[PDB]
Amino acid sequence: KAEVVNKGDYYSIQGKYDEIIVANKHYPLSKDYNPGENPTAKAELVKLIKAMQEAGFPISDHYSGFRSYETQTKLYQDYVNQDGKAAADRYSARPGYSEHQTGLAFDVIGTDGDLVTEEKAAQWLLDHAADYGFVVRYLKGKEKETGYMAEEWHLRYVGKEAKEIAASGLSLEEYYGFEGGDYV
Amino acid sequence: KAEVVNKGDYYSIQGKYDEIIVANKHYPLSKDYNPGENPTAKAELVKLIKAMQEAGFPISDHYSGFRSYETQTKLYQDYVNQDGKAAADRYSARPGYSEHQTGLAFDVIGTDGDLVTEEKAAQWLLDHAADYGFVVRYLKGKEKETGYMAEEWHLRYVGKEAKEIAASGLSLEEYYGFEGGDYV
Amino acid sequence: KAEVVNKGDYYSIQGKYDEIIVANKHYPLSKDYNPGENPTAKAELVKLIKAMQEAGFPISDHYSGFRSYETQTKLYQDYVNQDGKAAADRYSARPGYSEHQTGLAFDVIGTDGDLVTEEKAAQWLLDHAADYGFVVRYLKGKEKETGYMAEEWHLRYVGKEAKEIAASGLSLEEYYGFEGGDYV
Ligand SMILES: [Zn+2]
Ligand SMILES: [Zn+2]
Ligand SMILES: [Zn+2]
Repeated sequence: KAEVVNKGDYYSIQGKYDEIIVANKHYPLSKDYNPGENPTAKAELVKLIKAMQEAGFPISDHYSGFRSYETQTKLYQDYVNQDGKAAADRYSARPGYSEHQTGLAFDVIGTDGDLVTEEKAAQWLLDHAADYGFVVRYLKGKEKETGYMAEEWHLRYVGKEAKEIAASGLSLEEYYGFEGGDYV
Repeated sequence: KAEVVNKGDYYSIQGKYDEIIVANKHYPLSKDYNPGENPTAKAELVKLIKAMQEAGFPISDHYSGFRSYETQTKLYQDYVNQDGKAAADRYSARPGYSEHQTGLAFDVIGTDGDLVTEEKAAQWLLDHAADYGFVVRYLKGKEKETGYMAEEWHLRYVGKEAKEIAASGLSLEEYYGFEGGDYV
Repeated sequence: KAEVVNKGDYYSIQGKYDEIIVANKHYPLSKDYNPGENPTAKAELVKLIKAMQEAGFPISDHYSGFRSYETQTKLYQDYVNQDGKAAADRYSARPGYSEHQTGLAFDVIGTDGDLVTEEKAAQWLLDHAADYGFVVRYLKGKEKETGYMAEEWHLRYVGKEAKEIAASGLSLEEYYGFEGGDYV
């Protein structure tokens, strides 16, 4: 439905206001694509975290943002080594198939050191994230569409179109009309 | 001929491979546009500087890249205060009208702290910069097209289309067909 | 320095390129002087307003340009009644003593409906107005010379000599060498 363009190092689509990089299990990033952390998204994340803190949530200034292909290989193999391949494929991502390689995705973490999962904090993200240009990328119940286990804590920066996407309740795959799902 | 789109904070055109932000004296950046320094351009710049050093040129590991609207206001007013308005309008750019606010423009500096101007080094940039996704933006003899005094040291990251642009020998204004020149 | 000539219903001096009407608290306009809005100045003002909007400032197409002696009488009296005479004398102008009766002066207004005062917008006028033949007439710091409270939003069309005047940093009074100051 959407026209997905292969730019070699990554795939993307034309959003209403911006080019939107598409990285998922159907649309990988090349092993060489190493854009680093996007500074517009980072600045917006810093404001979001500060807002969550002001609202009384115990959120850390530290986060997991950009993860290079090499960092992702290590993370994935560590999961394979500790919990086995089946589990790694369930909650991690093989390298090149994590949105964190875009430099536009960020996992929010509590001051306790755990990824954010508490109900009211998770809901604050759903209600507020679009004010900062972010969507909560992986919702429970959209797992078949996105291809990924739900992450209450994972934000993807999309910029101006975030409010429209949030209002729709749709995954990016449904909203723009591109395929996600499992590796096959 | 170029469909220049006003995207709100900035103008841009559709290149052959990528969207190209267009910033000059006819297409300013908003006072609120603050993207920071593009990390892809940074990564390419590291490689370029390393290659120039290997070719024997005394190039610094430090450069002048992103300048916010606020930084540009200060830089511009220092020129005005020190050399007068006429000279400031020659050497500098009014805030919102410098490509440095795009985060895609980099002034290369020698190891002595002066902007690079030496003939062989300037020619190296002209001959090699497109291999790293850059063009020498403000060419000798093109001041009437671009609107800016020539800068032997100033690279604009355009990505893959840099090789085609370099081969043409044209300013971006002429190559893509959009307005440049002085203010007004 | 300047030879100020009484032309009947107004005073003027010879500028480097054109006759420059002089209207201030030392040199008022006659009650009968009703030129209407100068259409060359208006044509330049429309281009300047368009340029500011393209630069991202929320400037209205609506402005306060020509104000006849009768209009100024009403404006002045309304301020006297609302704020009292002392206040009216500080921020308004008695009829015959406003440069707006020349048809060459224009107050720029934001789409919010307030006169322009925001810092970056006021600085844009200072940096760019002369390109359209205008000077910012009433600067902070120049009240003693001009005789008027600063107006960040008030442009006086002087034509070609605007660039030399802006570069000097002077009020018209200081630049041309004529008297200004308060009513007495
Ligand atoms: Zn994640
Ligand atoms: Zn430069
Ligand atoms: Zn006024």
